[PDB]
Amino acid sequence: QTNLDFLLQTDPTISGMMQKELQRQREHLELIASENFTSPAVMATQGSVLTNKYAEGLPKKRYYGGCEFIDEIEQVAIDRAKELFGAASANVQPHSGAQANFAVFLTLLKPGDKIMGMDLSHGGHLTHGSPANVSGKWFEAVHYGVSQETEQLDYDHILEVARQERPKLIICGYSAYPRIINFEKFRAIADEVGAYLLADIAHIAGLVASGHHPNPVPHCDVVTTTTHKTLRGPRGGLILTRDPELGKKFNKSVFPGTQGGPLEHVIAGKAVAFGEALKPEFKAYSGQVIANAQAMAQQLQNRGFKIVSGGTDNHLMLVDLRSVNLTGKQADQLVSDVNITANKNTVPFDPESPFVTSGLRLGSPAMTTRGLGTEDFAEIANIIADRLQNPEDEQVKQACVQRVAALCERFPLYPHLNA
Amino acid sequence: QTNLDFLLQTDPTISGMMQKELQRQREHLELIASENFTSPAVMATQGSVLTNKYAEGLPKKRYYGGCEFIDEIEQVAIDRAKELFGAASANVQPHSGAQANFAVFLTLLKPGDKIMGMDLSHGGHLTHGSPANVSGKWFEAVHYGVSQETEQLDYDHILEVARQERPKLIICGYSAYPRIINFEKFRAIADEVGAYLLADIAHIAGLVASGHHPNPVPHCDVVTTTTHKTLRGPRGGLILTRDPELGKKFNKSVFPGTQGGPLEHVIAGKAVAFGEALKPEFKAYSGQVIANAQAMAQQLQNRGFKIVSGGTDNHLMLVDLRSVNLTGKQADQLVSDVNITANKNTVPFDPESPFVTSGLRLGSPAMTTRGLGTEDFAEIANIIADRLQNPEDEQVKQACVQRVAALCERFPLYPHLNAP
Ligand code: NA
Ligand code: NA
Repeated sequence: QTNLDFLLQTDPTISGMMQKELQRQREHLELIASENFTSPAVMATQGSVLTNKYAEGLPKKRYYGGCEFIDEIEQVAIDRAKELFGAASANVQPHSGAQANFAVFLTLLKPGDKIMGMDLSHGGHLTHGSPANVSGKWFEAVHYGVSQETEQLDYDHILEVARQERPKLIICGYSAYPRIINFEKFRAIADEVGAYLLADIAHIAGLVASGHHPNPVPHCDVVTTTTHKTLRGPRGGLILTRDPELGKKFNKSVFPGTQGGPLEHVIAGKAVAFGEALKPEFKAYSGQVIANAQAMAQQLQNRGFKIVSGGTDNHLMLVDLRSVNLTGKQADQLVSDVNITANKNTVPFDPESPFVTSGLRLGSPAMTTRGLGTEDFAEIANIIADRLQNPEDEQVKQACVQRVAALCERFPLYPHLNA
Repeated sequence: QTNLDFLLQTDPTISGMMQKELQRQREHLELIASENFTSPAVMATQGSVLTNKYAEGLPKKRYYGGCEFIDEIEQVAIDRAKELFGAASANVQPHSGAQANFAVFLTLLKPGDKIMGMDLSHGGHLTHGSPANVSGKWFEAVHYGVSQETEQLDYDHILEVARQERPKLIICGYSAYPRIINFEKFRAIADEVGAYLLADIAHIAGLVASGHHPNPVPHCDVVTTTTHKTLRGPRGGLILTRDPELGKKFNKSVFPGTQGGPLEHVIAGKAVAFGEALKPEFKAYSGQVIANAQAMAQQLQNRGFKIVSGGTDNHLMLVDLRSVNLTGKQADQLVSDVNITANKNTVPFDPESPFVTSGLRLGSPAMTTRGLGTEDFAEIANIIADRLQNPEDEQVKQACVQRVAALCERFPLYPHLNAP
């Protein structure tokens, strides 16, 4: 008898909904740029008895008895993180990217200090100073955005904003930014104004780890990330720093500063994900992720769609829909009708509200994990274009549904589960 | 081929360590009061593909596409939590008890406001105002403690402290308090001074759910909890309230106020655990948890040990070593030497450093889940007392080891789990 058997027997309601989610993942193009398909080995750790252990503290320095094997696992996670990112220090306990960022704020700032991040509507994250988040509620948040002429960062402009605002912390790393970030220029800016510098590399962490994006670790005071976007791990957070003394302060801000017990089953999954990312295959995967995103962006452009900034150098893109006279909300609905899963997103300088938007955010990591290549991503672009150009045409609709089904059949997902 | 097979094949290092942890859980008396053994069904949800879904927002009100099935699961979790605790609102997204508490603080307080909680050394939690936690760093946290005479709360004294300090938020619910909490009296106190009232029922949530401890939901502005202590769920948090308008504000403080994406695999596990807690067997389990803790406390007292407050009304106890020639750190080590897992713990009025302590915290939930009864808990007390009374005696040590092994063999843990 298996744990899944017990679930079916004791809670058929939840068992059936979970099986429907597996089928959903199998039968949609999962183009949400922040999603991935984590490995069977990672899922095994998350389904383990490690959930039962209280392990407040750090390896060998715990507030609870019984942590001998949890300590071995968490130290492997730390050591593999330091290896994978070339970092002198790593804390693998943050529950999420948001909680990683907050522990950094607790270390470096006090309430009322000034933080500078990218405007939420230009691709910054809610935890980088949004009024609805603690970062904008308890701190003075100021913003920079992208240039209207390029739709990407203008570093001289960022320097001028920094000089005018004199923030205590500058944040770089974003949620919808398709170009390479120059961490050396951010360090030059931070040094000129005397600010701390955080890189939140959540989206791009797998590309950083594999050498397909510049590395912030030697340049920034601290690097935070999720483990679950391009890094393809379990859902959670991570704090890295080049300064090992500062890293000890970040440890104290994770626990007891902001969290209680760590999720040790998730931390075992982090160890597994970092081990996978250290293999040559992960570098090839990350290169394919970028090639696939570029193939999709280019074919969307061939079909008449505007890509914000004119292309991408990473795994994601924003489609600016003002051309096909659709909002992002409308386009997201229209692609969902043909079994394509994405999310709407404001574009820089968007005339629509954040509840409507002019953009659709698409990314390649999840379908690249399923094995799709560049020609398959050009086919995805053509399905999207066909649907959005002919939203009333039922025969185009069915052709799109069928072409999605063919892609899903060609590239099975977790075929050993509930076959 | 299973996910566990993939783990053994691709990461034998982690696979082996994880196996060792299963064996460790099987072969020790797990007396950590805040631990439990969650069910196979809960573990199945946590090991599922639900980890792949981004689901910021709320059911039917998401910022990501594709949430149709996640929305059904999270709404089942919400609905079962509301039924289980009699709450008008529930948010099942907090990643932990600490994060549930922080979302409450973000809703009710601004930095610099005054909060009042139990002193850490008297069993309050770090998130209730410790200066090492955001709660005491960015808020002015004042404290109350237990009576020196009874070693439990004196509600008239708490009232006097509240009248003098005029806190904006009073926090009740604790990490090492063995007696029933009177939430009606805490409400009377909060009302006298105009404070909000939070109950953090992390430790006792399963006893509340089963009717074996008074329910704070009708009396407090908000109730937070962990899902993984006496509630026996996956590791995570939960916010409950009697006031649905406050509930809407707590939702916004969880997301986008405090967190990003929720852990929907864990939330499916919360749904499963709440469904288990709604069944009559859970009520019987919770009554056994208390009877077992009481039996262990009573037999420790029969052996000459002191229990803070003179006994327990719930699942936990502190052995008070202030008058014994061992520290809490040593007592924890000595029981670990005979395969008993606990934690050292500060006692009220402890003369010792928090790195040393004069207490040992013990609880019944995890071994009650394995099937032990009151006579078995009396036996646990006698094993502990034998070891602590004779710390250097090697024959007693080996007898203790054998007696622990006998209990572990008689009451197996997850017997269906094999090696890959
Ligand atoms: Na502000
Ligand atoms: Na002592």
